[PDB]
Amino acid sequence: AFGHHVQLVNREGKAVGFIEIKESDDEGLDIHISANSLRPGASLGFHIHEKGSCVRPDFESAGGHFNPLNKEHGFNNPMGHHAGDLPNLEVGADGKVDVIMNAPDTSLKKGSKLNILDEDGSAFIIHEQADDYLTNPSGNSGARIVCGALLG
Amino acid sequence: SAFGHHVQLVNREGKAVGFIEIKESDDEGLDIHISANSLRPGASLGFHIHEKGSCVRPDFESAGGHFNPLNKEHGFNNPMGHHAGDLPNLEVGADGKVDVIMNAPDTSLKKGSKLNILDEDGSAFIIHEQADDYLTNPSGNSGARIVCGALLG
Ligand SMILES: [Cu+2]
Ligand SMILES: [Cu+2]
Ligand SMILES: [Zn+2]
Ligand SMILES: [Zn+2]
Ligand SMILES: [Zn+2]
Ligand SMILES: [Zn+2]
Ligand SMILES: [Zn+2]
Repeated sequence: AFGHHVQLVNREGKAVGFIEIKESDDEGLDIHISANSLRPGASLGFHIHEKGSCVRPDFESAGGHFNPLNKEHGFNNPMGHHAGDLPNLEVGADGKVDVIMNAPDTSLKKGSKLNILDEDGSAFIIHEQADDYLTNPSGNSGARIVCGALLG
Repeated sequence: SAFGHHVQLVNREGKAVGFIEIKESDDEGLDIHISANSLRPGASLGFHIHEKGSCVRPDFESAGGHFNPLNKEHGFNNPMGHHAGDLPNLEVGADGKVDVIMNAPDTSLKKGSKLNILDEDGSAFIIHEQADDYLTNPSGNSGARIVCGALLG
């Protein structure tokens, strides 16, 4: 079943949706994201960062793409992808996105290195532009515009 | 994504009130992502896959009976149960919204399967006015059909 509810907040700390997580059949994790107040018809970058902490306005604070296996950024990068790299989100006419994505290289299991549940927590971030699955460290996805901290 | 087979949900008045999408579960059966609105805040609402992909307003009787390939009685708590199409109640927010993923372990999209909901007829997902008591034939005393979406084909 889905759980570990995470609330999503924008630059101004307004609630703009939520995330929940399922230990996947199969395998790794499934991420249910349901958001609003986003740039309509946009394609928007989206990653798991290494610090469960969401400080306005900019969310630097932190990280850090979740990168326990110390690779570079991007699906299409031969040296790359960060365990926390996820596909771009597609926004409805709406301004809303409501999907389940699989993060195959993540975990909640204790003693797991891919464990995104840990002392520090992890944070889910939606970026301002679309990700190019290639450029370090960011895929040129731009500013951090939405954040959600996972602890527990 | 791997969720697909998008199904638009409509109420008795013909208002668009969200959607369903479906995933072939590994494992097993299907996972149903339901994201609906304009429902009774804080209610538990009956929720079933019906046998025919037909959602004729306002009553939705054109969807025909709960999907029951194995010929059982209704209800998770009926020892003579349950229908393949029986799903847990939807638990609505103060929002009037439900946005959840539930497993339907006695379904399939495979042409070869007895449990196929993507059959010649198709199927309909139906939300009811009241809770399913998980016991009473033939629909758990769920009452009227209030939201319908058809999976054709
Ligand atoms: Cu990022
Ligand atoms: Cu029903
Ligand atoms: Zn990255
Ligand atoms: Zn039934
Ligand atoms: Zn959803
Ligand atoms: Zn069953
Ligand atoms: Zn049918």
